[PDB]
Amino acid sequence: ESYNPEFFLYDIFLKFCLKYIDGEICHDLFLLLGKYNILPYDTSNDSIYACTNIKHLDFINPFGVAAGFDKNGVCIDSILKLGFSFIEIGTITPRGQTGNAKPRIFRDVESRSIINSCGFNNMGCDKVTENLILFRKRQEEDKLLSKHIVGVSIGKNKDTVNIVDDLKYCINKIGRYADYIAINVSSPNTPGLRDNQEAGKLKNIILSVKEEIDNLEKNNIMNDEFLWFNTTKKKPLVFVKLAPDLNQEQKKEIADVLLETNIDGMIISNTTTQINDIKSFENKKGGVSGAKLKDISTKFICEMYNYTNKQIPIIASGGIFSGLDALEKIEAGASVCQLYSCLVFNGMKSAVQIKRELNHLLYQRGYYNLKEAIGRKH
Ligand SMILES: Cc1cc2nc3c(=O)[nH]c(=O)nc-3n(C[C@H](O)[C@H](O)[C@H](O)COP(=O)(O)O)c2cc1C
Ligand SMILES: Cc1c(C2(c3ccc(C(F)(F)F)nc3)CC2)c[nH]c1C(=O)N[C@H](C)c1nc[nH]n1
Ligand SMILES: O=C(O)c1cc(=O)[nH]c(=O)[nH]1
Ligand SMILES: [Mg+2]
Repeated sequence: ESYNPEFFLYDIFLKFCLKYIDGEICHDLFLLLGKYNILPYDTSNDSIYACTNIKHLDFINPFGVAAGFDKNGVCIDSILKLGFSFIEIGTITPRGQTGNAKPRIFRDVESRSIINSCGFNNMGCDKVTENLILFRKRQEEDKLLSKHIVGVSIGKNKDTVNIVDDLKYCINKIGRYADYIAINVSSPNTPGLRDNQEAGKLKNIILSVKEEIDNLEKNNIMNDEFLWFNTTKKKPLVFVKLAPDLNQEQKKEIADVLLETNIDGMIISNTTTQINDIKSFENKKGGVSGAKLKDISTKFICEMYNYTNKQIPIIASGGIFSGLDALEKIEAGASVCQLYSCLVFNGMKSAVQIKRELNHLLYQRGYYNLKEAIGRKH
């Protein structure tokens, strides 16, 4: 009973938390339950007809946890065991950062929306790398986790002048333990970060990251210890996470760069600064997540799927709460889905519930498997 993510008490506690308890306190308590391995867990074998892949990344189901949920990689095992196929830890920076001043996170239950001005609070690449190493050693001994995927989102310290120096630092420390690297050029809460989405700068960033990963492989290929201590046993793939607050010319220029640099995937999208209809967020700063971002980010998937001529796989992030939401992202062009706000508002049952809803929908719509639906809207 207690172990079951749908155990009736979780929804009762969650409704109480969302009404009376500060958002960051709720999150810290979630993390503490995860640290002491007392979160519920999903005991289901996932349907093989809902598996999916990006390149050699073989996802056991299409639902992962988005970056920012476990910034320091302290809760990996327990979050995955809720029923998710992967998690993106981070965003990490070379040096630790406490972030912007609190309160900096606010929820609106009515609209299932969040606004945050966190500012890349994390313990720093060195410490997070130790946390990921601990997970990778537990995984090596637990066959229950051997196929789960862990990506690492990397960014810059607030005061760093050249973003690439920070990106290279992170690759050389944590890259060997990552199944993929996500380049974060889209947070709205680090001044100047989003300027790096300009095509010229983005191109140099992508080529520099790819070159640093390639040098990691070259210089350690005949080491006694195998270099890739991750799930794939291969060098990490490289993804870029994009902001939805771009004009059509910027989107097109970005897509051209993604085609020329052979990026492995794009994460569409980060939070938006263009929603101001949420009364309770008036005179609050930061990016908005959740239901009000669904349509914006789904339209953005369709745009980039077409601008890249379907050659760049897509990871969907933005207002996914239901199996219908997930199928809309997939038919729009996405190969896999990331959740954040769904976890906040639906709680422990999030993965069990959305996986069941998507499966039934694949049945109803007549698909043989999930891959058949990718980009079918087009
Ligand atoms: C409190 C909070 C912190 C986040 N931190 C990060 C982060 O560090 N890196 C990142 O790439 N995205 C971060 N995000 C964005 C999420 O990963 C996700 O893209 C966004 O919330 C949209 O998905 P959703 O509508 O399902 O919440 C954060 C979001 C929230 C709400
Ligand atoms: C509500 C919630 C949760 C859940 C939770 C938390 C606590 C408990 C309980 F055991 F205490 F009852 N149950 C569920 C749904 C699983 C995790 N995080 C949050 C949350 O608000 N996070 C905000 C947006 C945040 N703050 C920093 N980064 N993000
Ligand atoms: O740490 C943050 O403030 C943050 C980063 C990010 O990429 N997205 C976001 O909404 N917040
Ligand atoms: Mg460090």
